[PDB]
Amino acid sequence: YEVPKAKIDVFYPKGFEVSIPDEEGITLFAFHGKLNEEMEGLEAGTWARDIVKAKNGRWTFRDRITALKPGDTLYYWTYVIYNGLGYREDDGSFVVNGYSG
Ligand SMILES: [Zn+2]
Ligand SMILES: [Zn+2]
Ligand SMILES: [Zn+2]
Ligand SMILES: [Zn+2]
Repeated sequence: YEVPKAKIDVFYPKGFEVSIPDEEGITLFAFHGKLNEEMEGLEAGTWARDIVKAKNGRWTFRDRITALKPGDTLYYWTYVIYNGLGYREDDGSFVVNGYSG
């Protein structure tokens, strides 16, 4: 199984969203992230959230408070339970280059 690569949308003045599409057999998505500093292994990070449920065909993490700027880098890893087994998107990095809304 391959965890879908997370889609990251950054909002102005603040907030961001991290999501993946859902499919049969996924029962959890979790996001672990840090800003402008690498994750040290599979640590919890600054943001560590298990998304409660899929909604509208996606699993979505939403931050409403953090003001990201162009050139900021989000470092992250995600976890999915697929058919009862755990899998990750490892070594995620996203450089903010622009806003979605
Ligand atoms: Zn892989
Ligand atoms: Zn289907
Ligand atoms: Zn740490
Ligand atoms: Zn976790």
